[PDB]
This record gives sequence, structure tokens and C-alpha cells, in this order.
Amino acid sequence: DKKYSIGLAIGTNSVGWAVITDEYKVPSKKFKVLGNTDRHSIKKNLIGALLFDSGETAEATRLKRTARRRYTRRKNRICYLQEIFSNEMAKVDDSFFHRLEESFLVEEDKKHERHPIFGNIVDEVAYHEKYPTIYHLRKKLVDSTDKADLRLIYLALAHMIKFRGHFLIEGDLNPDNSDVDKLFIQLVQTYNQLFEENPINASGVDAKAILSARLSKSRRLENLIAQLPGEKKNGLFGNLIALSLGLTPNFKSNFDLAEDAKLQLSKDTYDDDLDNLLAQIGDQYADLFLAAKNLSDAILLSDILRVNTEITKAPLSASMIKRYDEHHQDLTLLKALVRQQLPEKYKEIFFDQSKNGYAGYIDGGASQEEFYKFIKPILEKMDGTEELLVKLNREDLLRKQRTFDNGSIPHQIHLGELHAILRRQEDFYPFLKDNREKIEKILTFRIPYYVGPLARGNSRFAWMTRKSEETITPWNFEEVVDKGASAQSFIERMTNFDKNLPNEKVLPKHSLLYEYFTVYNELTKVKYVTEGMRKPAFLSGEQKKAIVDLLFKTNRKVTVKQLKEDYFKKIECFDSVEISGVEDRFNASLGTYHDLLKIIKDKDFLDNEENEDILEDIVLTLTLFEDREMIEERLKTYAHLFDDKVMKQLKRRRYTGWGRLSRKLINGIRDKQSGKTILDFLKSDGFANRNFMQLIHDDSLTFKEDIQKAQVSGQGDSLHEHIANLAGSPAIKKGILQTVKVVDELVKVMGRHKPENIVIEMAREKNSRERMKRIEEGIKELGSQILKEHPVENTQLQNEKLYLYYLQNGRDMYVDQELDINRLSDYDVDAIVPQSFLKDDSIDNKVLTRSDKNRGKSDNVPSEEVVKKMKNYWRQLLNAKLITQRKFDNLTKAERGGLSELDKAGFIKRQLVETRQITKHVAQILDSRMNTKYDENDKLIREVKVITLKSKLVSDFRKDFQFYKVREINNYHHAHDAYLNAVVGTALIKKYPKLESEFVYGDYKVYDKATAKYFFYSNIMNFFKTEITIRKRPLIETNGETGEIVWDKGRDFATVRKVLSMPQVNIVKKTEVQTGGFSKESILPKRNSDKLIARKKDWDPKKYGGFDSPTVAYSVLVVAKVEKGKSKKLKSVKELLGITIMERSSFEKNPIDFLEAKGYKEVKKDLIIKLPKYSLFELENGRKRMLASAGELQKGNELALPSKYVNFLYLASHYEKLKGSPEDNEQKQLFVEQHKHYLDEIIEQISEFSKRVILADANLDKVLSAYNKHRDKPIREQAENIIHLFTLTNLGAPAAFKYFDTTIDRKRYTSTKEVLDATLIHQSITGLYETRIDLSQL
RNA sequence: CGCAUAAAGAUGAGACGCGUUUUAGAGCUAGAAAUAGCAAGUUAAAAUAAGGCUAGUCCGUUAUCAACUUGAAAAAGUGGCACCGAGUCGGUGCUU
DNA sequence: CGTGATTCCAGCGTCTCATCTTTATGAT
DNA sequence: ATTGGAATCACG
Ligand SMILES: [K+]
Ligand SMILES: [K+]
Repeated sequence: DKKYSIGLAIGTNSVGWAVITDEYKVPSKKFKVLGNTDRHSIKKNLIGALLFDSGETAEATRLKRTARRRYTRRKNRICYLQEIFSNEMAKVDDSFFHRLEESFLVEEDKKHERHPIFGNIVDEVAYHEKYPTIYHLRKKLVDSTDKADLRLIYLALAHMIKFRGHFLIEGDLNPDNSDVDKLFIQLVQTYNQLFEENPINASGVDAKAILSARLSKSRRLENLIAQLPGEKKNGLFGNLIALSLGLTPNFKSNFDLAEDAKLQLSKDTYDDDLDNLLAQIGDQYADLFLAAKNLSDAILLSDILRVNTEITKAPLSASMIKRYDEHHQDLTLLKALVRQQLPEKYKEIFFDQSKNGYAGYIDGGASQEEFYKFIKPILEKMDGTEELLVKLNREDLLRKQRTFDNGSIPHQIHLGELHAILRRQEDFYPFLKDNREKIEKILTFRIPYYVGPLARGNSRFAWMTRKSEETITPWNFEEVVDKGASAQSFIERMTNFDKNLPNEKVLPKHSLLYEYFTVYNELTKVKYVTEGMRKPAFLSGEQKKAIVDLLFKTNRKVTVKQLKEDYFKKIECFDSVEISGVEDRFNASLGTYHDLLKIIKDKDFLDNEENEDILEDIVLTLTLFEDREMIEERLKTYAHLFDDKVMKQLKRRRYTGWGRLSRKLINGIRDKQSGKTILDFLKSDGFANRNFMQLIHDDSLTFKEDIQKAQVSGQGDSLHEHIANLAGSPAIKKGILQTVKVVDELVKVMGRHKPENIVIEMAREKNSRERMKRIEEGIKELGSQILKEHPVENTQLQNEKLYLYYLQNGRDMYVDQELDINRLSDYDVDAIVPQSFLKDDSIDNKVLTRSDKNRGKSDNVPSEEVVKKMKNYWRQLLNAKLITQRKFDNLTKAERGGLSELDKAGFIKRQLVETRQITKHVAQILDSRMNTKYDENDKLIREVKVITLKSKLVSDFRKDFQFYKVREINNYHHAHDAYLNAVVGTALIKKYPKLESEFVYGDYKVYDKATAKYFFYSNIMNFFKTEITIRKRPLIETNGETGEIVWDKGRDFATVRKVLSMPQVNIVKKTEVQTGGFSKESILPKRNSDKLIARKKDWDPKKYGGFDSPTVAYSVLVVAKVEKGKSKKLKSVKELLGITIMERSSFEKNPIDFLEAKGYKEVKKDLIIKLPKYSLFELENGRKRMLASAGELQKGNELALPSKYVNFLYLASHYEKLKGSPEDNEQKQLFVEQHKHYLDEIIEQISEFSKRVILADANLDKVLSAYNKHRDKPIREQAENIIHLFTLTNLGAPAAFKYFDTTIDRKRYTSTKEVLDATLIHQSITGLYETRIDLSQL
């Protein structure tokens, strides 16, 4: 019945747990051992850590599922096209589609001729010579008027449908207009035709180059405006240019229409809004817009076509043919020049696929960029390659037709080519004439994002509802699918239930009931004071209703002056009015009401009580649907109430956002006695004038009981389902779940006695490609040429100094100069907010400067002079997204207030008190699971106090009192951090009960200027220290009030050092059955290997290739009989099989038949043992091996290095220096100098451990030789290399490390034969309960 | 108190472009062959987790998972204490 | 001629839309 | 980046 406490450190890859007593001692208990081994009881300390792999997200799974859906839908598209052509093709070529379907098979497996298109070699060769590429055939079919073979027509249509281009552009793109300059001149002429007072003159400006430039859209607009004399970016011409290029312009200011009238041409609603804009100004202006529309295409098409469109109606096919012709010409010229200049390289360029030459560019794995990088030095070191070099710099040398950059092709181009082909060939083939709409729909059909998968209740990701129970095709999609209901469900399935009534859905944020609720909430909280009042009083119901009718329904916002004058002075005739409890401007307002009043021009319609649900439906319809058609079809049922103009005005209006309260709570539930709702009480509460919080905090009112009863099961979820509801990374959710499970197990271990306290801390927790994307966007938006100066690699940009240099355009960010790319390691990286105020080391709070002294004073924000100097550059960086809003706000804080003492004190406080929501959720879960007993008067009995700590407290405790931590030594540091968390939390809640509200989960009212808080929180951990800065403290600390020994410096520190020096710590790696992909996604070429996995049942890997490297879900220990020799005699073998992910379901269906098929016979089902990954085996001398897979092992022992060695390593390695004053820093340096021999000792330790467990003889000899080689190196470098050295003895998968210049590879244990005779250990989640099975006895 | 913005992240849906694999695009000449020289090279079909049944324009890489017993499953149950110590836990006394 | 040491290799870019939470800035 | 699969390679 001894009282104890639990300490926990939560991480994404570890959960450390510890049990402490009143003395802060870690108990040790004898735990029973199950199994067939002679061992029956083992002594174990109640401290350890659970290790597991990081919890993966579902992004990869979602992407692969979407890819599967896309592939299935593309195959169906092809099937639809074939079924359209089925009869006519069968009349023309019976087995053409069969040959297409079996084109993948080898000649042996084909049931028809090997030539798919024509079925004979002569016609196939003739076709391939006449049409070298599919685009030649497409252009021929588009342009030629002669009757063509149906097979070629189908091939062109299938090539268009299968690869149909993106749908990011809505509307119709006419390929006829391509010239940028011509359409720009047309737009200028139209503008001058309508505007004579200030005509636009753009003659002498290279429109093509500027408008089709490779810079950003914003920078293109800025360049054009700069080259336009007397024109503004926000002007009418500037807005037209922005619309044409793609940036959405606001057209209100240009015409003073008082309506935004935003027009984005890519958006489909543009036309409607365009018409709206016309109704505001006139009809002729659209002509200019019309020209602008054309200009838009003139940009986009010019990016992809770059070909004449007057000769042919298929500009894409013409562009691909031009690419093919240029490729042929350049290839011939390059071959001739190479033969005449550098013959010895010719093979390497044109025959060896291994290199990145033309042979590797066509036949090998080399890409266009790799081929260009390989061939540029050759072109430079040659004559007559000027045109080739020009094309290469333009990325237009030997280009393929199917390349990575074809993603910019809109679907309109392919649709136009398809329409042209169908028009050409409809006369000869009647079915093409009849089914032209069908093929166009097949090409153009796209499932709306709000419809989702077309399932029939067998999918967990589907929400669509079907009007009729019939199979869905692209031609009857609009008739079968209930688009409105599906669109509503798309929003409603992902939205939030209100926290009070989980069954009900929340109202839209712009719902009229929501706004009335907020306004009445604010009005009830109004404490008016005027002359003739003995006491301040709240407003009554009638007065509040009159104010709402007069003030809020006639004004968008209500201020105190309007309340005093228009209501108190006009009606109440009181000229003296002082308000209390509210600010000048009321937060709540009737915005939706005013918008509806403007739209419908009627007050009685809005104010009618009986029809307000119609308006609540209106706002819901406007919130739910984004496409205007859905809103139109939903509001067509309301056509009679409004007019056609009113409907057109309502259609454009769109609302966004959802509230936090449901309709049933606000106005559905009623008090039993009164018969009034929450809104009714808000309207007329009486003299009380209770607000919403007091409404849901009133015991007498039935609302509290109704709210409690609605969540009769609370969340109504299991532990796992409750944790899944938390917002955060999946890895941290996995850590939380493991934490809860280990807490339950620890409670079970201690005799079902709940701990007095549970202290918990939680940690704060490719990139290069993100950096490349960010720098590209920023430089393109800014318009700089810094990137072109030096091509920086993805790994090279990882340097923080270089990253800041590139993000700041190479300039010093505080002054007006430019830094040098080669003068690195000289500039300083300084934080905008001092590290004392805010410990942030991210890019958003770091700035590279030539000298930090230019920042001014380092005790505050950068000075006002720096802000005045570089505000323009900071804003320019912000507009380029090189710096974020937070960074810019921190930079310009000096002009807006700088940093006050209160803010600094708050920043100091918020580094000790945990204010993260995820930690609060963990504390709530633990408190709910550890406090199940209720006090009689509706109170929780807090038998277990849940305390939340921050890592800063434990880190300071470690640093100040020589309890140093090195993560490379072993995984004991997790358990040690958990124990230190427990000790610190228990001591803090012992000495300072008043801080429970800050630390213990729950709400407490015990609270007891800026400098007082600053030094109170700064010295909240100073009662552990013997001396302060030079005041001293007593050896034994006292609680105060009630006398308790919270800390004893003469005893407790020794106990802590003994605990941290304990060799036995329960380090358990969570065994997991591996799940994921079946094998590597890379399809391998055909080879005579048994390790290849067929991609289909009928595709033999020796003839078609396939995947390899399967992922083993779990191994299976099976003893059985195998056939040996020609006689196939039965030999007894006990072996691991390693059931893979692909074979897991087959094995679990029936293991006996699976093992019989694998080759093993007489398998024993009972003796079959399932071993997931990281299964623990003990062999001899304490050597432990974890089962990485069926044929690989991992190190499973830990090096219990003495605490003195860890402290010496931490002191000598200078972790961010020693972070101490010169006195103690010199003392620690002397400690290192006089304890230099510890290094040798540490090496000895490692060596002996390596000889006892690791058994890496070659690596151990190599590392010993390396250590002897660099014995004369400085102590700091030797200590750092020795810290790196511990990777050899680390627990887990072997990894390669580096000792100075020498590198040591990983010694992998690729044999699992030893563990077949070892002792398998099943460890519970804490490792205290173990089951040891001696496998040699099987 | 709330409100605005930004950033980050989670989840879900709809698309695009590649990549990879096999086949098709009779390679020619001198050769007995080994080969040597020369010619050509851009494209397409199919698959893109094996596959499953619920047969859908669906689902298949997330989360969960020591052992034993009771079980569709969710899950439920199973493991004395104190003291001395310490090379991954041992010893002693009490108890069962 | 098995067997330990050594080497190599691993699907990847883009866009549109919606909902949510959390952190960090401020206005008021 | 990582760590298991696969092939290659040196060799006693
Ligand atoms: K998993
Ligand atoms: K386990």
C-alpha cells in the first residue's frame, strides 16, 4: 500500500516511464517468468522505456489509392471507347482489340500475330515509316480529308482519351489565336477605341518575351507595367493584363461599381460574374474583356505550342512533329560533327547505355537533364555547335515528344483535335457521326470533387447518393447521380459536430440564428450606466429588442456613441451615458442580415418570424455549395418568394465558415418549467440577464442536465478511437496510446493501486525539395537573377547560412549591401527575438547578417533605424513569400511598440508552463482514466494528480546538477528523463502547491509586477541549488505552511545519481507486424532469378520481369520435414519462413496448406510460432538479438556506461559550449584535462562490450586502430569522435559511422540460424512481465 | 472576451504529366564464328501494388498488435512483500 | 565453394476543391 | 535518411 508516483516522457519514437517513491527511489520487484525455461523469477527495477517505429501518416496511402482509382477509370475510358468501336472494328479487323490487349505478352504467349495494329509485318512497317510518331497520325487525321483506316482513327482517339491533359482551365480554348504581340496590339486598340482621354501606348515593347516570360506571373505584370509609360498595375489596363495572365484583379476600384466583381478567367463562374460586371457599367466594355480573354490563350498556348496554327487545325500535333523534325536534324548534325571531330567518343555517346549520352538518353535510364549535363562539355569542346548550344540553353535539344513538361497541356487541345478528327471522319463512318457526343463526353468527363467515389455502400470513403439504382456511365452521370445531395454530404461528412450535442450538426458561421445569438450575448453583457441610477444595472429584454430593431438592423457595426445618442439620448432622453463591461465597438454584428437586406431590398421578409427557417436554409445552401449550378438548383424551390433578379443576386453570394453551436442547442431545446429556449432566455432573461456561459452553467435550469444527458457516453469511443480524435501527428498519437497502455500496466504491477501523481512531458516534435520550391517562387516573384549566378544542389542548400543567404537574395538583411557567396562562415546568424526571450532556432526567427552589431541593442527587437532602412525590402520579401507574416511582424515590432517588460516576462513564463493543446489532451485522457470515482456533490475525486511539465525544466535540472545526457550512449536516457520528470514534478507540487493550477491538470483559483513574475519563474527551480548567483539556501528545503521535506540536498542528489547509474533499465522495442507495400515498386527487367515477383498471374518473371525485395510481415518458426536428395528423404528442420505482406492473408487463411506448398511437410500447427519484427532472443552471455526479418538480425543489448563517463563526454564535447561562466567553465575544463584517461577507459568499455555482445571483430579492430592512430588529436575532437563511436554498440539496426577520417561500415547479421537455438522472450509493453521460451527444446 | 490575418499540419475527394517493364517499329554489310564496320534511335499497346467479392467507374500500403486462458470480435482475466546491495540484476528474510 | 566482405539500391513531380485543429501574430 | 534485400566479389 506504499504511495508512489509515475513519470513519463513522450516522444514520436519512444515512451519513457519510471516509478518513484516518497524518497524518489525507483522500486525493484521480483517478477514471475513463464515458459519452459528453468528461470522462474527475475528482479527488475520499475524504470524503463518502450521503443517503436514512428507512426506513419495516411498521405502516401491516400495518394496510392487515388492513383489506383485513376488507373481504373482510365481503363474504363478505354473500354468505353472500344465498346463504341466494337461492331465496326469487328467488321474491319476481328482481332484488333484482342491484339491490343495482349500486346504485352511475348510471342510465345500471344494468341494472335505479334503486330497489334495491322497483324502483318508489311502493313506495320509501312505505318511506322509513314507515321513515326502517333502525333504524325493525329495531324494527318485532323488535316487530311481522305477516308482513313478505322484502326488508325481508333488509335488516335485512344491516344487522346488515355492521355487527355489537365482540366485546370475551364471554358473553351480556341487554338487559332497564338501570337502574343498581335493580340496585345488588338487589346491596346480596343482600349484606345473606348478610352480617348488617357489612351494606352505600348509601341516598342517586346510583348512576346515579356508576357510569355519564364518569371512569375506577378513579376511579369510588374515588368509590363514598368515598360508601360503612365500606366498603373491596379489600373484598368493593368487589371486587364492581370486577368489575362492569371492573377485575379479587383475591378471595383477601376469603375467605382461599389461591388468587387472579381474576374478570374480560369474560373468557370467568370462569365456569370462578367455579366454582373456588365450590369453595373455597360455592355461594350466586355469587348475589351473579350480581347483580354483571347490574350490569355495567347499566353498559355504560346508556352506549349510554339507552332503556326493557320496551316493546321491540330497545333499540338504540329508542335510534336516539329519537335520530331528538330530532333532528327540535330541528331544527324551531331553524329556528323562527332564523327568528324571526336570519333573516339562516338560509341560512348551513341552505343553505351550506361553513360548519360544519347544511347543512355534513349535506351538507358538517363533523363533530359542528365543527358544535357553529359553532352554540354562535348558541345562546348567542339566546332559548329553554336545552334546546338543555343537550343540546349533553351532546353530544346533532341527533345522527346512525351516528356515531363507536357503537364501544362490543357484538355481543350486534345478535345479540339478529337472533334476535328470526328468531323473529318463522320461522313465515311456513320457511327462516328452518331456517337460524336459520346466520344467527346468520354474525353471530357470528370467526376466532381464533391461527388467522390461511385460506390454502392461498400466503400468507407464514399458519400454519393444515386437517384436511380443503375450502373453509372459518363453519359448518364447527370441522371443517376444526385449531385446536390452528394455535394451536401461532401461538406457535411467532414464538418464538426458541436461539443455539447454530439448528435447534432453545427450551424453555418453566417447563419441568422448564430448572429442573433451572438448579438444577444453581447447585449446581455452590456452594463449601461446613466444619470439617475443608484446602482449599475443591465438592460432588460424590451430595451435589448428595441436596440436590436433600431441599431443592429440598420447599421453594420454599433459603437458606444451610437448607443448613447440614437437610443439613450433620442428615446430615453439621457445625455450622460457611460458603458461598463463592453468596449467601444461591439464585437458581434448583423452582417448576414445586412447582406440579405441589400440583396432582397425588403425588411418584412427578413423580420417575419414564421419564414426565418427559409432564410436559415438560404444561408446553408450558400455555405454548402461552391458551384453556382448546385445553388441554382437548390434555390429553384424558393423562386416564388423572390424575383429572377433576386435569384441572380443570391446565386453570386457565397458564405464560408461554420459555427460551433447547433440549432437544437440555440433554439431547439427548451427549459421544462419555463418552456423557453436559450435564445428565448437571451431575449428576456429578467433581472439576471445571464449570458450563454451562465445559461450552460445554471444548475436550476434544465439546459445543463440536457447537455450532460446528450453526451451520456461522453465521446462514446474506445481508448484508441478517442486518441484518434486528437489533432496532431499520427506518431504522437501512437506515443500517447503507448503511454496510456504502459500507465495501465504500471498500475497493474503495483497491486492495482493508482499512483499519487502522474507527471508527463512531451517533446517539441524532402526538406531540400521544399527549399528549392521556396527559392524558385521567391526569386521569380522578386525578379532577381541570383539563382542563375550559381546552380545550387538540393543537399548544398541544406546549409543554414547558405539557406539564409539565398532567402535574403544574398544581401545583408539589416543594411543596404550584398554578401558574398564565397565569404561563408564569416557572417553571423542572429535571432530576431533574443534566445533568452524566445528559444526559436527556425528560419522564420533567424537572419544572416554581415555583423550582428548592426542590429543595435541585443536586449530587445531590432532598432527603429534598421526598420526604417529596410522596411521596403522586408515587405518585398514578404510579397515573395521568402519571409512569412510572423517574421515580418517580428522585424517591424520596434515601430509598433517593440518589446515591453510584460511581454518578456510572459515569454519567460511560457517556457516552463506547458500550454500545448496536445499535452492538455494527454493530461485529460490520463485524468479521466485514473479518476473514475465521483464525489457526492458532482465533483471528481482527484486521487491521481496529472502534472504536465516542459522539457526546459528537466534540461535545466540536468545541466545545473551534473546530470548530463548523451543520446548516443544508449536508450537509457528516455527512462532517465522520465524519472527526472517525476522527481521535478513531485518536488514542485510539494514545495509549491499554489502552482497546481499552472501544472496539475484542472482549474484552481489559487493565484498570488513584471520583474516579480520574471524572477519568480526564473528562480522557481532555484530551491534545488545549494547557492544562488551570492545568496545561499538551506541544505533541506521546506514545504511551507505544513512542514514537509520537499528536498534534501545531502541525500536526494545521491539517490538521483544512484538511480541514473542503475545498469538494469527495461528497454523494450515494440514488436510490430510490418504492413505496407508488398515489395519495391520498381519493376525490374527480365532475368533468370528466383527472387523476382510476377506482376500478374500469367506474366512469368523470367520473360516479363517483376518486383523483388518483398517486405516480410512476420517470421514463422516451424519445425517440419523437408525432402532431401533424389529419393526425397524426410529431414527434420526447424527454420524461419518470413511470411511476406503479400502472402500474409494466404498464410493466415490456412497455415498448413501454405507451408505444404512452400515445401515443408508434417508441419505442427501448435508448434508454429509467430515472430513479428524486433522479436527478442537471448543466446549467451547476455547477448540479445532482435529479429529484423527472416534473414537479418539487429543488436539488442544496451551499454550501461557509468554516469561519470557520460558526464565527462558531455563536458569534453562542448554541447553548445559549456553554457557557463568562466569560473565553472574553467573548472570543467580542468576536470576534462585531469580526466583525459577516461577516454581510454571508455574505449576499453566499448571494446569489452563489443567482445561480449556485438561480436564485430573486424569493425572492432578497425575502430581500435583508428583510435590509436588519432591519439594525439585535441581532447574535444576525440570526445566528439568517441560519442560518434557508440553507433557500433547502439541497440537496433547496425549503421555505419565515422571516426575522424576513417569510416566504419555496418556489420549486418544476415544469419538467423543462431536464434533457432536461443531463448525467445515475449516482453510486455513495460517489459516487467516476460515469457521466455527455450526454442532449442522444440 | 471575442475578432482578423498568416503559417503549419491532419483528413478526404477530383484530375495531370512523367517513370519503369514486355512486345511492335523484319537493322545492313563483311564474316564460319568470336566479332568488326556502318545504319537507326523520338513512338505506341498493356500493367502500374499480386488481387478480393460485396461485382461497384468498389476495395487492397493509415491506424491497431508481448505470451497464456476465456472468447466472432471489441475485448475480459493471469504475475506477494520488505531489506541489503549492483555490469543489464543478484542475494537474504518473511510469505505462498 | 560455401562464406564473409563489399557494393548498390530503393517511384516522382504538378494542380483544383473541401473540412478540421494548432501556433503565432496582431486589433479592439 | 534508413535499413533490409539482392548481387557481386574476394578468398581461405
Ligand atoms: K501499421
Ligand atoms: K511487446
